[PDB]
Amino acid sequence: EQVISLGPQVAEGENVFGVCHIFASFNDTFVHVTDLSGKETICRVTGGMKVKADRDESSPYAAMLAAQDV
RNA sequence: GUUUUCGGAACUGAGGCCAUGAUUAAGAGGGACGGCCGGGGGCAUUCGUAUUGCGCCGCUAGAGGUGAAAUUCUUGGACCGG
Ligand SMILES: [Mg+2]
Repeated sequence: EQVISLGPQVAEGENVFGVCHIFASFNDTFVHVTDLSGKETICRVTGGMKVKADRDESSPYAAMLAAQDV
């Protein structure tokens, strides 16, 4: 703060809410995050976009690295 | 001449009497009816998410699959979310 124009006009006490569609199946992990509606997504990261081993895509190691980028 | 009811055999109508004549109701069966009961059967009827595909929309570089990988789908926006 300021950003500036990105993000809505907010106060100190209150906060803006989003939704994280965490599709953590086997063989991969998705930490998709969107607006409160669900359709205007903000940041989409998956486990495979970080690990290059093609087998750890659902491993816990890939899982939190993707989430922190979100 | 025979009369032969005569001997017996023939059919038919009105009677009495017979305690007048039907064992039982199977921890057999069949039925009947009463209140139910049951993912029993058939015909229609309605609902549910899911899957697949589609049309938009935002979004981005991988997605899928495997013990690992690959065939495969991917800037024609794949996968994801509405
Ligand atoms: Mg693949």
